Amino acid sequence: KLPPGWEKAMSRSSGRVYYFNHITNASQWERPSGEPARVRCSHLLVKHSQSRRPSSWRQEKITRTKEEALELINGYIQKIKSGEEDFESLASQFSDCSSAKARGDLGAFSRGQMQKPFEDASFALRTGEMSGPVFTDSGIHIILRTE
Ligand SMILES: *CCC(=O)c1cccs1
Repeated sequence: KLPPGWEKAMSRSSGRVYYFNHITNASQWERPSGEPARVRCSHLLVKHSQSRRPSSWRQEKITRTKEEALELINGYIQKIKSGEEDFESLASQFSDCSSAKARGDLGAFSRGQMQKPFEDASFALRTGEMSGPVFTDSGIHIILRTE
């Protein structure tokens, strides 16, 4: 019954069922709804000391740990989900990628162009949906499918 990658799960704190996508790392209380040759996505990348290139326009030498990058990703996701902050706003200010200057937009792409975990999460998102933390050799991403 569930669309690609989704599974039912049990919430530790409340006991209420929720849904988790192991391809995108998304999670939500609501039952999910539901492939194209191309999708369009934006992202916010947080790099760490084990990133393929630990440098960015924000910081010449990125020194934070993988665990610290994941905490930062978690906090941005919280603020996007509560509406305190827009995704485009946080990507512009804090993404460790040159795509930050374009509010995180990467344009359209097909399968066979992106790093595999990014590509998989991108094509498993529905239009308008956001990923959880997505791990690649560049760092940790939040992905927003826009088309
Ligand atoms: C900053 C460059 C980067 O990590 C990516 C480019 C396209 C998808 S990830």
